[PDB]
Amino acid sequence: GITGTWYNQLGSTFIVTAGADGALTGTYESNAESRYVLTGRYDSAPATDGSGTALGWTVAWKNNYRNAHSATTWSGQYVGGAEARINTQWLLTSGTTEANAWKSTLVGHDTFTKV
Amino acid sequence: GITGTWYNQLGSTFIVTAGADGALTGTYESAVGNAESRYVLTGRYDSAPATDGSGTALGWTVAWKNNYRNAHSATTWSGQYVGGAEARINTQWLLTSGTTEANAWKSTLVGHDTFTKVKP
Amino acid sequence: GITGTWYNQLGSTFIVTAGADGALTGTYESNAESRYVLTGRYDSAPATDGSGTALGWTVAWKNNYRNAHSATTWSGQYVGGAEARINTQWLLTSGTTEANAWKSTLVGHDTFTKV
Amino acid sequence: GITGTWYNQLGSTFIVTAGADGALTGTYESNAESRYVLTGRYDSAPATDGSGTALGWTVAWKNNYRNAHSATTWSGQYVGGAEARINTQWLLTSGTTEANAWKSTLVGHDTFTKV
Repeated sequence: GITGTWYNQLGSTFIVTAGADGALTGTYESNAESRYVLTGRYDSAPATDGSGTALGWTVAWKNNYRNAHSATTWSGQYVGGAEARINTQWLLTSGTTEANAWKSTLVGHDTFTKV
Repeated sequence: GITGTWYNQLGSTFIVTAGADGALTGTYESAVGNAESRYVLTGRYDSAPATDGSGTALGWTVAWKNNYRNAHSATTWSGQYVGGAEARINTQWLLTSGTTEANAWKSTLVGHDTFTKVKP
Repeated sequence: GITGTWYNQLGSTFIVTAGADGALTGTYESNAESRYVLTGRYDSAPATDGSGTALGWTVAWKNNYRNAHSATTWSGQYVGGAEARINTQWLLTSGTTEANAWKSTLVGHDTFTKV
Repeated sequence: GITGTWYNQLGSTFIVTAGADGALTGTYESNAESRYVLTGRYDSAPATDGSGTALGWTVAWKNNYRNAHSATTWSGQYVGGAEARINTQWLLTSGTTEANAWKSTLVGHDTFTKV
């Protein structure tokens, strides 16, 4: 259910492959200058009680064309069915001086669908 | 650099290699939770940081499944590496477990971890 | 506009009053047994550029009938519009021993409406 | 144990009174130009088994002198003993337009002591 293309409400698109040994690999896009590498892990043997599938991934916003000196991690779960969804919470950290560290990390949430 | 052996305040061990391409790969060995032995990790970092004395942004994930156990959960650390006399990595983390829908409101824990190359 | 009766996605109900110099007061519910006191603050003089109104509140989960030994804080903003709404992120801390402190705090998000 | 003056490691002070009813009230000193009102709640009947006492508070960053159009909430626990402390996680939310609501909320942590 996870392998494929997922869309968020803000435009963003991501293409993942879920490997047989819990690897997640792919790209995150919004054109070439907006494409970034992703890598992650997921539970390759979830429960059967109807629970969701735990997963996580990271993006560092540096590519061949620009560098924001920042990285985002998403933590969440995959819910299959007709309205398959991935529900997440995320953290985005910027590199800062020690003086500015207190304001280095944003938090939020995202929901991704297959359509 | 980031490449090396790291320890957190709880005696957890993080062995990591930083690739020239911004890739992070390694093994995590925990001190707390449903955990035994090493788990695989993967992440990304900024391979061309600011020169201004800023930190190096980075992040990684562990899914808590190995050949010994499975806790149906994953943790993501997001933070920065600061070099210097005392090198450390400062992170915030999120831990999400699989849950039914009725219980998803309590599926995520939040916390912070500090890693150093010296074991406490 | 902030004064009134609000509802979240899960069926919970919160009645508040916004005071003249930024005080928030009221009760949260989900039967008297499930009724709890809330207190907080808001920006009593927001910007005029279209920005929302920042606020926060706290509830400790103890009343005359029940005590979970825990507390939640909500941090967010009020937005006036077609549907006035308050979007929040929240933190819930449980009293734990020091060995269990690493797992004492949950994070989530909630959206309230007058409907 | 909670009533009193508390310090963090970045030059911030707060003075709090803990009421019999579970009320927290006081002032947060980030010069009167820098003093802001605080309000919160705490568990007025904790466990005696070594657990900390759950609590939370809010400061909206407006006083009679300045206004940052934002609010911080602290969620954590009080731990007594010779080295008493209050361990917290916080969220700071700023007023933003809808277009910038993804970047409205910062997350962090802080530890307060009696000295």
